[PDB]
Amino acid sequence: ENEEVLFCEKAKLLIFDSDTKGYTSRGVGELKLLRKKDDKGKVRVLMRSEGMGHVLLNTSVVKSFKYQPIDADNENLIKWPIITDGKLETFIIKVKQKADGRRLVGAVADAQQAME
Repeated sequence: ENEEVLFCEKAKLLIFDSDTKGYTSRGVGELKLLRKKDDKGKVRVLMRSEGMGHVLLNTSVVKSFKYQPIDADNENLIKWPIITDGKLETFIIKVKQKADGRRLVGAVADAQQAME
């Protein structure tokens, strides 16, 4: 494969449930930030579930988007803006530790700067 791993950690994906009126876990798995070794403008996240082993998330990092924590009390919960068709949604990526969340945010921001 033609991709380097910029970040790799256990994560949970949460997505807003219009019925529940709140965020619900869509699965737990290994989250990787991946960049094409040949093209620094090609950056994506790929998250594969534990157990079932299916793709929970496969989406490009968007230069125009901020990938930032929920707030200062929730550094381990990263807002992940995404266009799911028609509309801007915010998914949440939850990692176990605050430090992991800062790592994720740092690595996405660093990746975005190199995309320019």
